[PDB]
Amino acid sequence: QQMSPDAGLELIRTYRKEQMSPQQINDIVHRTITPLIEQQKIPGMAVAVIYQGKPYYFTWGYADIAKKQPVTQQTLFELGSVSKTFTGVLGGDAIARGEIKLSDPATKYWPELTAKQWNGITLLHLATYTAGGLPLQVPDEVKSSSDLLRFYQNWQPAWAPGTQRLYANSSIGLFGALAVKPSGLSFEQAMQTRVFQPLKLNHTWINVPPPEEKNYAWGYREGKAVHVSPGALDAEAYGVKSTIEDMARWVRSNMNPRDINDKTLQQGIQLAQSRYWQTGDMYQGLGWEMLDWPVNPDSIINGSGNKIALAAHPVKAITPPTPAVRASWVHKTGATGGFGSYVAFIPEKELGIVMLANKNYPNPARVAAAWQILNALQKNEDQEILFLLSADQVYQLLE
Amino acid sequence: QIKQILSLIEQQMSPDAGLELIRTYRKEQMGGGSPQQINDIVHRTITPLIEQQKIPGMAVAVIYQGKPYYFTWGYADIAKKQPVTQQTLFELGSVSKTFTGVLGGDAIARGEIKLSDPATKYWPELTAKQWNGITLLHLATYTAGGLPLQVPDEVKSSSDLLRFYQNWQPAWAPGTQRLYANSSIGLFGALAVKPSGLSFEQAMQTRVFQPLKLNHTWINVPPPEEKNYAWGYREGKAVHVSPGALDAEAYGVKSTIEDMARWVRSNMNPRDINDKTLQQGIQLAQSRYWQTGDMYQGLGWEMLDWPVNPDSIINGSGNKIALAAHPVKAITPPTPAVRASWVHKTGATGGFGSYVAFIPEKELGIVMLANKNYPNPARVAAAWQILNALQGGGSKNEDQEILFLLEQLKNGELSADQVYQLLE
Amino acid sequence: QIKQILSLIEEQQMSPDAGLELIRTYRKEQMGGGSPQQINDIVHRTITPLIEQQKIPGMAVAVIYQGKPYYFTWGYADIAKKQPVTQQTLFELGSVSKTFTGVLGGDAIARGEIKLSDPATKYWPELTAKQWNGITLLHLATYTAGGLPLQVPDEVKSSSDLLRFYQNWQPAWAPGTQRLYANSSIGLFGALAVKPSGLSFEQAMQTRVFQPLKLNHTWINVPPPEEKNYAWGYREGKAVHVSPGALDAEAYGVKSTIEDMARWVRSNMNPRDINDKTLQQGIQLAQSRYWQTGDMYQGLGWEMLDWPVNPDSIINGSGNKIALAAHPVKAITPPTPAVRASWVHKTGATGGFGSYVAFIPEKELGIVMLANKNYPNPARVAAAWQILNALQGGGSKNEDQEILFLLEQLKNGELSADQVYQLLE
Repeated sequence: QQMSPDAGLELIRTYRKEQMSPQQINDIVHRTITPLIEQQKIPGMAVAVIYQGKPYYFTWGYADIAKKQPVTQQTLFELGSVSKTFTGVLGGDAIARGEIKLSDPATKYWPELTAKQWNGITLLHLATYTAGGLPLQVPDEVKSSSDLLRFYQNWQPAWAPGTQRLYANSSIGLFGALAVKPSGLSFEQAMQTRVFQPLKLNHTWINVPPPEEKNYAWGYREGKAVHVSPGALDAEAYGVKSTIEDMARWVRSNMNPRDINDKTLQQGIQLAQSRYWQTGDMYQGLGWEMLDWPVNPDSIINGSGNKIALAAHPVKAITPPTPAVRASWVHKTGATGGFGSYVAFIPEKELGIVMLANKNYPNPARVAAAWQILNALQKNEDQEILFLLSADQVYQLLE
Repeated sequence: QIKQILSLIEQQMSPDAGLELIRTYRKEQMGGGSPQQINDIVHRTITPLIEQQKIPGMAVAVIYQGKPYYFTWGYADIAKKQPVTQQTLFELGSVSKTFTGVLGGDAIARGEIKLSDPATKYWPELTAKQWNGITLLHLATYTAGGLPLQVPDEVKSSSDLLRFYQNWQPAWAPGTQRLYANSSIGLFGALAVKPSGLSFEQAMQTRVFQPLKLNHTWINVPPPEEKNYAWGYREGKAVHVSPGALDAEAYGVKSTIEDMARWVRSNMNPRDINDKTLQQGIQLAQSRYWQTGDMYQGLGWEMLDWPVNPDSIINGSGNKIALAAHPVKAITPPTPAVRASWVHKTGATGGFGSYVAFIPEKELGIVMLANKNYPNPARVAAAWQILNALQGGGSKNEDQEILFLLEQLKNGELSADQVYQLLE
Repeated sequence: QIKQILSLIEEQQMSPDAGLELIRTYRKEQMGGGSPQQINDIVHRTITPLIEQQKIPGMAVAVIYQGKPYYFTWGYADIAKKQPVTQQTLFELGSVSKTFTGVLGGDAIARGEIKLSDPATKYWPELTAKQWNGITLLHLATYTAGGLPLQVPDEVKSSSDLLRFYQNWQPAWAPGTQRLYANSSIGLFGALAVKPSGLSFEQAMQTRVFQPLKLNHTWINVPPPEEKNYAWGYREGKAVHVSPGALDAEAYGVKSTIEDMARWVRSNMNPRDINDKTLQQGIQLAQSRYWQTGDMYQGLGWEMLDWPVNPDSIINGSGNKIALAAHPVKAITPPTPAVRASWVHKTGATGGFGSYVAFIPEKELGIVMLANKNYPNPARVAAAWQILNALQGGGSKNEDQEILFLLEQLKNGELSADQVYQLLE
């Protein structure tokens, strides 16, 4: 209608979505996840779908196989690396609280850290895996604070900071450990009072209280029931346990920060999705990873595979950090020895999905299934409409 | 009341805190920021500056608690016996860059550019190998690798300019040294307006000047305004800034003391601006991108942590230091505009000397326009004297040693009564 | 049409003079007209070659047609500053200031403060020399005192220095016999005419001429907030301003804008619209005819010729060879009241400014030419004559006398309507 093409593209997408609380949600969730459960031999799965700001939960399988215990909406799964999204957000909170700057060097908060190669390494580098070759894991022998200080003072980098991005638990682990030092609280207390309790995530635990071990599900690796074994900085990197309800609340909160009474935590949620680095079509936030939406499905699917996600890539400093783009695919994979988790959402379209499973199955399957689900819920061939914006030529070129 | 400050000086009084408070209580004790005290300190500082530096004419604006106070001396045109007035136009010189920076900032807030974009993105014909890793941020912050202080006077065409930049040999890698230069930020300003389709003068007019009602600020003085365009004076001769390549972006703005007071006010409190991308633009222009000594580089503006070491800004304004190369550490990501800052910029032409400096949290500011190019340390020293006196304190030795007395009351030792007896 | 005019003249209903004037406007509008376009055309076509020929940096011209002003600007008030001449630019009027001085004197007469027939020594008793016995204010105002010098000497720098200057002066002629243009004469007249008021000349001029006429940008001393409009004068390429001198305010020291000067010319054309009664009578007295020299009449500052004029006479007579020479005067006793059918004008100059003012009151026509270079008088008077004549119809004294003969016979008999029509066409 002689229209401004800008609104024409997106609004056309929304009408195409109006074509099809759609119980279709139940349909596509079943048609996508059931072949995934059967195909991957997944003992139990909890899946939450956020549609129009409202959660719809779906539970399959056993939380405890030998005990015939079913996965309920109160089952606790090991979030694994998804924990980082919390850490990041907590870090963001500190930034909003005026306690830290990402541009600050790490040693400003660990004074006892004095090795020469730690002079140009900043909290941003630790939070974004861009410190220059921190190992993917803290060594098992690290069991004390002086053991940890000994590990980092004797770490020798591969690269100069800000040049390379290597996914590592020690990087954002130390980031989380440092971001709370100006608070006075420990990491557990800080996360509990500044993130969990303000969002009323009342069954999300860094340490499962024994009165709650009944809901702690078993993870299954090679048929044996496993739980994540303790480690150093585990709370910052991979040691959060939550229920599908609390995780659905987590996605709701990371899509609509303007609904949170906490102002500092709101700005922190916004800062965790800021675009600090670029690699390919992926932007690195604080814990979260972002892409532009619409997105290339084979790119996020093949990019989720550990063959790529663990490989070091060079980064482009985005100055200033691009504020939280709503036309984004915000996601994070998680996994422990026995669990497999995935969180992905598109904030502009108010859409989200959480997928918790007590078996660690490959990330490409999770990103693939989530892409099929959220995809059918509403392409680059479509964006040819922006170039196509006469009336009969459009209606006929579509029909 | 002062006894309550002393008794508070416990963890109920910080490093600064009581220094600041005793400063404003000393302000209350002397005058108290009277519209008379302003005139008094401004005269006792600027008058000897004028007589010593042999400054033909001068205008000074003092922003105190967000209110402008204008002051005029001397002659805009010596021969014509024309006095400096509040409608007199001065050549801002390098202070023009504060506009360019802000304009650049606005472009960022519009999503038309990113400081991390490469220079070659907006000028593809810039094909030399040395331009490969150079970004708009490098150009805006004098960190491209050693661009020259001036664009040569003989650069007078587009091809002359292209050849100028192609033939430039960097002395350093991008992002490692700060060397102040008109070619750097000038090129930045010229590039930042290309996605808007406007000329630099038109973008500046419609995006900065007009939203701020800067109705007597010009890149090109229109003919009916030439009567207010003051003469610059270099060695007794009347002079005006000649046209040059990229002058509009680097040193070609002309303004009045009123418009300059409104500029400083707008950069102190962008929250009163209807234009949103201009407000964010100011915010980005006062962001801290690099650090050198105790100095942070914004977009045109330069910022120090407040309170500031007077000897550092005064000595650092001299051209032996201000124009030298210095190493930079990147502030990545850039810190947003810190209100506890001393934000300033010097400017000059052949025959004009100007300075602008403000402290945003204290709502304090000063503009100094003069039609002679006199040394920077004199300008920054006078400005520090005025702003220091007006904010409460006096003498750097008195500030350090009074901070010492308060630290003594903190570490027991001095204890309320003896501190007070020493102070009164 | 002309037919209506000739028939009306046959019917006694019109004077041959009114026939002459109306016919003048008719053939004026036959091809050109009194449209604001004819003004623009003749002004451009006259002043542009004047500026290009005389190498004039900047200029302002006001043309008053039927009491309305039309302004024109060229060039630069400040060359170096690239500052254009505008309607707020201040020029140095030079000797045109005398027209103000005269009018002020007239106002003084209308106030009953002075008499032109009083001796000068009455208002300056300390002037005790013998040669001052028969010299009156009229003599000083009209350059007929007996040979006062063109200039007051530069070494005259105090009131007593001035007294010594006038006491030791040697007259070459008896009062009332020769006209010698001189700043000392009318300058002394202006200084004396304000003495009974107790005001200074600057104060009397400000409150009694400038302020009643709303001449709000006319100055004897340019105040500091106005120096930005005070144009530079240019003499041999250098910028110059008129230096202070004895009696400068009375003789050549006024600065004005093209607007204020347009109001000055209108005020002298139609004083009948001025609330200030004594200023109105003062203007009228300043255009009275006190002496005759050739075809020229001397007023108070203003000089008058009968309109229409022989152009070569005003052009040639404006040159300094004649204008500064001594010429004998015939006394017009008593002075003729201000003749509206006159060419009333005055030239003025300083080192770096050249100005000219000329108006015809009966035709409500006028021109002001202010320029920041001192170029010869005949060029100014020629330009003004071309413009005003063109705007008035075509003129010429011989022509008007011929048409007046045909119209006189029209009122008598001899010709009759269709005759005069045929002879005119």
